[PDB]
Amino acid sequence: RXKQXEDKXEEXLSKXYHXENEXARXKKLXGER
Amino acid sequence: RXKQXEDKXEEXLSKXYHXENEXARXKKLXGER
Amino acid sequence: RXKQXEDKXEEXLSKXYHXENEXARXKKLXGER
Amino acid sequence: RXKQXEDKXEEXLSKXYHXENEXARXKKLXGER
Repeated sequence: RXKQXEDKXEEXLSKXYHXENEXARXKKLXGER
Repeated sequence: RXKQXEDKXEEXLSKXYHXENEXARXKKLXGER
Repeated sequence: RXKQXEDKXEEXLSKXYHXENEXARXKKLXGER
Repeated sequence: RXKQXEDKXEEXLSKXYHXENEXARXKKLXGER
């Protein structure tokens, strides 16, 4: 279903947030070199 | 260099933002099914 | 630990494989428009 | 266009390859801790 477009491309947003968050937590730790 | 940890894991942030935006724009286009 | 660099930047590989697969399966479904 | 699906979701494959490659090159460098 072009809805299951929406759900899959939220699950994009959400894992590509969890990208943002791990790759901040990349920055901070590689702050602590 | 653990600065170049920082920059690479920023370039993490910027692209995994651009993940979020394009996979928003995913949700929007695939809301326009 | 710079082992836990290794594991995290494997968990990089495994998810950015699973990127490739799902964004294949993107191409296949969006070839089935 | 549900083709521009294909092109965008190749550009998925390709940047989420360039994920795979940077996050191998993550592993190797964080091999060299």
